[PDB]
Amino acid sequence: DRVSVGNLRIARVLYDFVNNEALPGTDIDPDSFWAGVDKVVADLTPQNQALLNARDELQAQIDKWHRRRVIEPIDMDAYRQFLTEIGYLLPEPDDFTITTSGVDAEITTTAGPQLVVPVLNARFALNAANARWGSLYDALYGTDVIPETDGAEKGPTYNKVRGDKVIAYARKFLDDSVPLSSGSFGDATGFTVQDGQLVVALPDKSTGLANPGQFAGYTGAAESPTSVLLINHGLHIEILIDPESQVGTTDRAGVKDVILESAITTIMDFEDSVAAVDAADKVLGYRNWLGLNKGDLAARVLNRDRNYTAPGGGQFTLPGRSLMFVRNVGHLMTNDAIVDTDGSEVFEGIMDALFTGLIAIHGLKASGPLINSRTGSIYIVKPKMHGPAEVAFTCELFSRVEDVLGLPQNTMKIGIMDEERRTTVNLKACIKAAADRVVFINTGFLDRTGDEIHTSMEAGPMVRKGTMKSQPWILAYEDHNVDAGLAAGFSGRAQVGKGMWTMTELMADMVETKIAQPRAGASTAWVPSPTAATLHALHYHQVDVAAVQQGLAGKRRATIEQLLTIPLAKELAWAPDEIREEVDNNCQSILGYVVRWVDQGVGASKVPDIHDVALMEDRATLRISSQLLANWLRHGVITSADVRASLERMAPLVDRQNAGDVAYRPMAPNFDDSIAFLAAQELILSGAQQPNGYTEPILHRRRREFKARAAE
Ligand SMILES: O=C(O)/C(O)=C/C(=O)c1cccc(O)c1Br
Ligand SMILES: [Mg+2]
Ligand SMILES: [Mg+2]
Ligand SMILES: [Mg+2]
Ligand SMILES: [Mg+2]
Repeated sequence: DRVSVGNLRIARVLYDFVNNEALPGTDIDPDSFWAGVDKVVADLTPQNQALLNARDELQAQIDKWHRRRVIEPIDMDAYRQFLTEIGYLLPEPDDFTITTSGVDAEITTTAGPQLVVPVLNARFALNAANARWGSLYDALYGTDVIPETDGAEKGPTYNKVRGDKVIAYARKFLDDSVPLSSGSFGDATGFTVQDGQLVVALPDKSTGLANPGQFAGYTGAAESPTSVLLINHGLHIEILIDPESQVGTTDRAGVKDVILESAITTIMDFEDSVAAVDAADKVLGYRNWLGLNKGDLAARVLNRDRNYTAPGGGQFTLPGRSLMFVRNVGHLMTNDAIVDTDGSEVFEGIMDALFTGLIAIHGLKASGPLINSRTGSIYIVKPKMHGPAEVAFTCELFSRVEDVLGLPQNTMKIGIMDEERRTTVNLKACIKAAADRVVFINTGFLDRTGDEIHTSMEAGPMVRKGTMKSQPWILAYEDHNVDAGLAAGFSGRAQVGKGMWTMTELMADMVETKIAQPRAGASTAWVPSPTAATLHALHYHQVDVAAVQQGLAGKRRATIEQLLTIPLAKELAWAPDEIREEVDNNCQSILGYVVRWVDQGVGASKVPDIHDVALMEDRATLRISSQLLANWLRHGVITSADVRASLERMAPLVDRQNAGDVAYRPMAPNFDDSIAFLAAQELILSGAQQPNGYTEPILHRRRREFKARAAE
């Protein structure tokens, strides 16, 4: 079952995959590759373990500090000086500008949605890569952005009252984004190109654009184009003109659809949205990443570039696919896909850098044309780092991998998640540690909330999970991230990103509220579906992010004291029914997510909460819920009987929600026989003892336990 290379014992399925699938076409010699793996693992594992031990030592000191605190209001001056003494809060370096070069325009310049998808799901990954262009009509008709009120309800058949509202919404979008010199797109009867500029026919007169430079191109004949291509805030809009179509036949100008450039970049996720606990799982993911980079992943295939005629009459093309990042796992976990001679598992983050890096070489070379970075970069998101020494380690790991792969130094770029408190409070130093590799920072606010709870676990009971979004610490955290990014010269060089919209069915709400993120100067933010990407694209047409960033330059809007404000609840805060609701809600969301993780290896699941809101769950939202209940149990807000009773009460409700689903095995009534139930319980009752409250140690162990049982 294993292959010996030096000190390593490689699972045969991984050895075969790399030799037969990943290496051919890279001109890397297999024996040299595997010797490189052995040397990188041997050389870098000590520092990897040392960093993990440092996390544990720091947390132990903070725990003890809070237990020895007498004064009720935390003396913030004493707290801050303590974090400085133990090396948690480090000195801020002098101002600098990042030097990362060779980065694609989608990252340096284009503000727009960033889509995250589990790499183990080939169909979702394909749809994500293809989500660079998406139908606004479909996004509006298929979601609640257009209310299902007055005869506008969806049904088995196309509803023209609803379709007309879709059309009107899109016409107002055009008026607001590419305004006519006079009149409205709602009254357009036709489009032509005359002397290289767009002419819109109105019933009374004709008109051009208020800014004719927004006219980017067209398809078909200039006198009766089959489509018109507009650009606004660097994002493209395509009006499809087809009077013979069913929609276009009813349209006053024969418009069939409005196509939005949507998911500019996509993150193919190996981390919190997938369940991969052994070599077999990792190979499934690596193979999908390989198919994406070679261009031949198919279930349904990857799109080619798009051909246009320039306003002046020449030819040009536009990228048809989303520019792909890969999210590697972070520094914590090992995986038995490789073990050493003594049987120790190899760090999974090290493996991901080698193998996803190797596979990404295919995306730098011809498919027809090369799939991904035309400028020669490989884009890796590195999650869950704690402070600048951990960022420096990632950079050293990437350097060593580049040597093994024979790639130019600094080929492998890094998207830094700002999703751990020791990174937040040292963010300037963290960016500087990666100043020649960094291509984004992003506030992973869900992980950051989990780390907020775990770090101050001993200080007292935290506010309810739903209250966290309005706490001083998180508002400071979001502003601080933008400030540090802009201060490091990110405008025009690297993305400043914000976090995930999880309410998959509440697209009217997303359109209403997620505009806050580009208004806050973020040049990208996360969505979980191609449809959400198309709708979030609307916000970048309304908000001039480049303008917003220029206005924000130089501002210092968060103090260290605000960043360090612990989200403690006030005494007497909750009635029994409020406590009960928090416990039930958290138990339901935990059980709903964990049961499909452990029994079916699904790392991202839509789970209705106690208010029947469909939430896209992954490990970070699980980290919050389990840590909050662990915190409430730790400080006596709830008893161990309360937790067990809530889990038992919500488990059959999860069983019912899954009912069919044929691979689903119920948790109730024999709770002590359900590995999934016991994993959910363990995440709560052992939550305080998990490193930084991470969920992977328990999830991976319980999933492997489930697989072992299904094997015998
Ligand atoms: O805020 C973080 O810590 C972060 O990393 C976000 C996620 O990973 C996430 C959360 C929910 C659904 C989903 O698809 C994803 Br990708
Ligand atoms: Mg302890
Ligand atoms: Mg995260
Ligand atoms: Mg509260
Ligand atoms: Mg504008």
